[PDB]
Amino acid sequence: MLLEAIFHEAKGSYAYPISETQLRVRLRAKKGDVVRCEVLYADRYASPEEELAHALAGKAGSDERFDYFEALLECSTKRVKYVFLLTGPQGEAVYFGETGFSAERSKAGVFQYAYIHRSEVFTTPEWAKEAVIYQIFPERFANGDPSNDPPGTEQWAKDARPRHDSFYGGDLKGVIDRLPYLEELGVTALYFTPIFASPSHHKYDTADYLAIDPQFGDLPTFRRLVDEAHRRGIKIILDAVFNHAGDQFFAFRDVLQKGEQSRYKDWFFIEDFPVSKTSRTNYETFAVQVPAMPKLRTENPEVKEYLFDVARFWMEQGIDGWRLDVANEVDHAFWREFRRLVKSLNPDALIVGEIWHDASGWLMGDQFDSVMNYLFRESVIRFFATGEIHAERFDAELTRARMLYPEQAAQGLWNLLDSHDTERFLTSCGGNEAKFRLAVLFQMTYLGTPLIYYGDEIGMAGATDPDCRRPMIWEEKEQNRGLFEFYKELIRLRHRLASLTRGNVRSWHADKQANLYAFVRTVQDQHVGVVLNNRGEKQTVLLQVPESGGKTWLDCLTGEEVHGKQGQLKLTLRPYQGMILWNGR
Amino acid sequence: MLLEAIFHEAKGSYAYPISETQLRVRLRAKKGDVVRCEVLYADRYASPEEELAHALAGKAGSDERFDYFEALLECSTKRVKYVFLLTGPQGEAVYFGETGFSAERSKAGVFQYAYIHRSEVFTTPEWAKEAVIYQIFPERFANGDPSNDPPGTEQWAKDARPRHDSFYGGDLKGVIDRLPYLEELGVTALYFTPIFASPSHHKYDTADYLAIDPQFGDLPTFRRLVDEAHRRGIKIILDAVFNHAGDQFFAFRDVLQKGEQSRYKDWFFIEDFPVSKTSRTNYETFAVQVPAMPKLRTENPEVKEYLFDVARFWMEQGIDGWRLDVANEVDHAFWREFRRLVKSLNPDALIVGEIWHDASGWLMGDQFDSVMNYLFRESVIRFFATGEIHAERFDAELTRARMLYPEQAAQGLWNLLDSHDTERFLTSCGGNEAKFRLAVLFQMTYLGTPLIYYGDEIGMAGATDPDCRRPMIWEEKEQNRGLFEFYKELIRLRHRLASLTRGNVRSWHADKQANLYAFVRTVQDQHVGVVLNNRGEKQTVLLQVPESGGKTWLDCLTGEEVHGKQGQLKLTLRPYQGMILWNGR
Ligand SMILES: [Ca+2]
Ligand SMILES: [Ca+2]
Repeated sequence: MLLEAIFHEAKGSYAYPISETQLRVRLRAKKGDVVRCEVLYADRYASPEEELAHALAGKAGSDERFDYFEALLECSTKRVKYVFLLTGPQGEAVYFGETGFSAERSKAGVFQYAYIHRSEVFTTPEWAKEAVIYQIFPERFANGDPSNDPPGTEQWAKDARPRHDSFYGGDLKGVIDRLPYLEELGVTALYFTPIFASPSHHKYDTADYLAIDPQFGDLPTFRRLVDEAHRRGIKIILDAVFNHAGDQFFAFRDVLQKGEQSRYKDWFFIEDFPVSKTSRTNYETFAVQVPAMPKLRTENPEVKEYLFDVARFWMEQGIDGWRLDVANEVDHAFWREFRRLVKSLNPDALIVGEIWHDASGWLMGDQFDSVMNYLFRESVIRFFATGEIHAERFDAELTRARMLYPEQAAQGLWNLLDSHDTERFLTSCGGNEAKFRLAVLFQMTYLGTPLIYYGDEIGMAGATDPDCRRPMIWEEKEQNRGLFEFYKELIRLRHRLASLTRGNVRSWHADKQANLYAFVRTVQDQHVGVVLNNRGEKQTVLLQVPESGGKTWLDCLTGEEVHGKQGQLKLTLRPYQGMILWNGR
Repeated sequence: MLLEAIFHEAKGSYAYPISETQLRVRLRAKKGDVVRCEVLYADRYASPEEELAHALAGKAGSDERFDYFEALLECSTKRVKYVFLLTGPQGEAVYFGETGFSAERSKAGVFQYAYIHRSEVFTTPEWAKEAVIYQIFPERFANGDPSNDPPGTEQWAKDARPRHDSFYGGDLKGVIDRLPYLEELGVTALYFTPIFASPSHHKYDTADYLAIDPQFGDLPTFRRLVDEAHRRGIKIILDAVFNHAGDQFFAFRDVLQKGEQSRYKDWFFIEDFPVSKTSRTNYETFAVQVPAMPKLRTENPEVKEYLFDVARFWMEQGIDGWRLDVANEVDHAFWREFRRLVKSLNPDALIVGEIWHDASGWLMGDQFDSVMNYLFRESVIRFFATGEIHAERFDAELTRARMLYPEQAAQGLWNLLDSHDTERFLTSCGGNEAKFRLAVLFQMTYLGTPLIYYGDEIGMAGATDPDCRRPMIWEEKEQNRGLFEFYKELIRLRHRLASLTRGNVRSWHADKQANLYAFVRTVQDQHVGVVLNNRGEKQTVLLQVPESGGKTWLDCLTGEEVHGKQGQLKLTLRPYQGMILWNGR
């Protein structure tokens, strides 16, 4: 085999504990290069004469270029040393250890996970493990209070086409009045973009972190929303913009007024006084030259303490978690301490980050619980919407992403289809509902947390921002209730099948020609197979099904009963039809 | 080329800052697959059409199977996105980015280092970058006070052969009395194995963390050692055993007495009660069933606070650093907070760990400054002492180890030849002094911090523990002063040749037949080439020396001047001779 292509490291995403006495280990090798991967291990202080325990590393998956092997090590001493025994297609074997590769075990050396501390076991909120989150863009969801509308608010109608500076009056009172709707839909949590006091239309340039923006509501109303959502089994997640503040932030205005005499000049990154200009600025800001968004020096103990107080304040209001904005630009220590604070106040508070690149540095268990799965969105867009990639590529992309982080993170990644910053998925699908539905079916049965962008469930459409921010369609006759019932049904299924929320994922079938992809979700003895016919043609396929997993399945969407003959399952799917096969266990 | 063997990650040892505006990036590829590696980068918010910056990545080295390329990205904005352009032997142009490999730059995507915070720039003590440490085993270095000698103390003679339970009377006063000797040698720091109060001979089972063991001295004496050492330019490093305490430790004694009602039960890992008995252990200990060494629950904030107080106490006594014992079995948060405490009290205090496996998880810059370089010892033992490996293999092992961690850690790793737990290095060489000297010449000119085991500088020999712990030889007649002068000379050169303490390392020549290895240490315009003729034969070697780095060199050990002709340097080395060639810059 090709030894230079084989990889493992005793940490990060390749070695991490799932409990105090169990260590998961993963290894990658060029696809097809390794046929068998076994792990020989023992306590780090074990005598050189004792027998080593054995652990077979099953092939957890494979992407465009690699095969991924995964094993679980039982380490009652919480300390383990181990070496891999690798076998190729032609029977050639080799030991792989920290020292390197060798036909002799001793010369391969041994990898070591020094000690498994209970406090370092990646732990996430149980409720987030089976949640369906709904993204609320406040200004455009529901206008429950006309008296707080910004001046110049435009009419709330389906034919409305939003302009960058448009206003429709969406607010918290509206969300409250519409909680019955969200409850009927079945969402378990609401995620809000920024809602704190700000002079702009977007609110990403915070003026007051301790107040709800007047156009959206106030503290008493927010408290009411939290309470009303909670009794309906709906949690509240707020967006925290801690990387930078608005130029109206008390600390910044003070600096603008006193210059180098400000007690807060060091809460920011200023090059030289006086501090200001139009399109030009002597201080660091979000992105490039954004005057209204001065970057905060979170490394400053005072800044950090202040933001922590902000976090305490909202959590005292009863919120259930945070979505962090531009989190990759605030330091790690802040995030490690943020987590300690947050979890001490509420062990079930969720911490989600938004990083548009490999987020492994924030997903080891000491910082965020998860991040936005932009990779999922990209794979779903190109597979279901644009048709730029086929089923096998879709499979590879999905798998590569899956292997990026420890299972505790991957399990809670927010899998979005779109956002207030993208065109709506329906529009990406060129208005084709059959394509849109297949994507939703996949979204609701795949590994991760489904995130619904407001209005998508009733068939809203729209080009990218600001056209994706049209006012929510509330007139029942103008909503797509067929789609709505589809989401509701899929959501009910996700909650009834433990596999869909807490199961692992394995590719079941991938055909680039028929463009059919199938995968299986598994937990204990339960298996739920999902078959996706992503083609505008009726197609027949033969899936492999060794009798050990069962020989009878029920399509949870139609009630049809299918049977495997001699370890094979023949299926005929209608155009863009998706089946959710439950093995009855 | 083998794409599955190419590696990089935007963190850890492959992407890290050396300053607030400079990011070092490294890439690994199968040896020979890549002949040219360039990096195209820009600010993360740069417009798609803006011109990308260029940085050529020079080949930093090669080990058994891979080439390692390194580049320095200039990032004024402290935010950077980048993609590699790899050129193969046949001129194939391959782009490599977060997305993957592609012939098109856009499809390869881009790696991203979101933000460079000054607090995350790995920083180590300046004095430690050019230090020469001396390991003192207190019981055997010098007996300055017989009144504290334990009963049964044996004769202090060169012909003494220690037994497991022998006693010779070494103490702190002794060290003070011998400071003139240590100052002459030129050592800048003293590292002590455990010296706190303990009932055993070894003292790894701590009875009182706040007291010097009576047989070694008292607090007033320790203070005198700190002050006297300091005025001699010698710092003091203590061994901290925070993973476990002794069964005589007050908290544990209390647990053994009050059991379930003990205020300190959660300070340890207790299975059941009664707390203990002879030959039976119901509590976790260091290693396996070591009743005298109960593991401390450093995750317990009370234990943490107590150990931190211990650290505060000794630092108040003016010590300059800590060598951690069994550090990999104490949690990371404890080490991160420990570093924060230590550096806040004394930014120049050093923190060294002892981990017998990849220690990258502790060498990112937020925990330890360095660790013991056991890989260095293994390589020099096989290359210089036993002859198990040749020059090219030696080159490989060195290079591989060098690429394990960020440069700030590699630069300060403790390069030891032996220890109180191993046979003496001279003995490893079978008493061959010529071999011993070449290894020391190497130790004193290589990347890292030279650690001298007490007595090696005057020719002491010995089998492994306890024979390596013989009474220091203080009779000038019995000391190998020739060797002593050799050590003094090398330490002197190390101090005046900046490239030897702060320069990078680059293999210059490696030949498995002649068993000759040469490397170059570089800092700015200064180059110091070390040529090691590790063979019992006078040999001639032709080294490549492109005129850009100089045409004339001075061998700092002989005063011999050598000249290059047409980009080549002809050298003739005697058996086991080493040359230290300074380019006069
Ligand atoms: Ca309103
Ligand atoms: Ca004594």
